[PDB]
Amino acid sequence: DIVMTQSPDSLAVSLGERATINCKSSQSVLYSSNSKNYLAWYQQKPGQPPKLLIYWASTRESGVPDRFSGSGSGTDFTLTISSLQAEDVAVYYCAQYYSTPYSFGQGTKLEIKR
Amino acid sequence: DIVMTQSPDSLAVSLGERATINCKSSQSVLYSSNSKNYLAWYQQKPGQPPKLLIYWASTRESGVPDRFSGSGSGTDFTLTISSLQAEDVAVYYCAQYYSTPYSFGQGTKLEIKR
Ligand SMILES: [Zn+2]
Ligand SMILES: [Zn+2]
Repeated sequence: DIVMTQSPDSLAVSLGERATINCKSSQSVLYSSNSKNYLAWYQQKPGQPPKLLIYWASTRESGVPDRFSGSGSGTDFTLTISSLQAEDVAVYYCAQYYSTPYSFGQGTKLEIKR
Repeated sequence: DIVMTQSPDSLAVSLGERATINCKSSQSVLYSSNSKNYLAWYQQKPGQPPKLLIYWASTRESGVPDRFSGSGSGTDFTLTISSLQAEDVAVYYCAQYYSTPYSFGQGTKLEIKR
């Protein structure tokens, strides 16, 4: 399976600050036939299942705020939250749906200082 | 990682018929401390990313119709669609979020005869 490695494991920050998290895939998820990145980000709030946040590396899922921005390509991706809000506190996972079994990184937990 | 094995690989059916698909995990996803099954089902329509359908083995995600029913426990789960509708045609994946890396089965493609 393709291995997804994220960093940092956990990120502490205060409300309103910018947050950036990285993700690297053991092999490229950029398909040479259509130039699309089969890379998604899922948001997992405490005690909840992972919910789709972003896909195609940079496309936002219905209902996701503009403050969330996915970028990167090939094997290196990044999720950026320009100004972290209270409702954004959760563990974020990058995942590849390039080839089965689709796989997840081990996540980055975003907390608010304390 | 926990291995998720689904069956059948593909299921053909006509509009309105009942559809049942199975999923087995290589190890139990029933947590003995709270008796919850960290098992979810994701729906992947053609050309789209996997979207949350059911979690906690039987709880429906916001917006999911009553015709979808998740059941099972431990290592054996089942997704049942009482009367398949046109919009339900897609590949369904079971996934465990019991322990990282969260993993997906290789899916079951539901098609409408032809
Ligand atoms: Zn592997
Ligand atoms: Zn394994």
